[PDB]
Amino acid sequence: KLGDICFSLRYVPTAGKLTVVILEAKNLKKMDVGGLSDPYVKIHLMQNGKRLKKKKTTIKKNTLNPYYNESFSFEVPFEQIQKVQVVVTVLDYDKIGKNDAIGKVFVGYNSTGAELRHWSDMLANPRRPIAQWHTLQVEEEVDAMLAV
Repeated sequence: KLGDICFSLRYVPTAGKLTVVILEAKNLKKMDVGGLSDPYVKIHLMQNGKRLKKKKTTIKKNTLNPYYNESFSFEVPFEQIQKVQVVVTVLDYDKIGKNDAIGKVFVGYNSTGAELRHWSDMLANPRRPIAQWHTLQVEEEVDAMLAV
């Protein structure tokens, strides 16, 4: 049990605007010794194993249940939207040392389960924001699905 993340997706085909709003995470795994976590969220736009664009939220202090409500937009033309992935990672911030990922999920091309459902709902409903919860998964597994 790594925790859960809630985000919205919205796609506008004419403008080729993909919006991701990071809403909140809950039940996060504790990554600090004797503490909770200092979580933040990274969003990557990917295609064919390549990281195209990267965005990140602010960092929340001393919480396993952060609220963000931070919006991010990407330019993805309508002739490409079906071929990209959006990867959402929750990490624990440390002032010194590599920030450890808690877990991650991806939506879009090659996505599965509830992630595929969320993406399909976005595509089927132009201009409509659609919010959904997702269970975080270990990075080893998600990265293997996203690679080369």
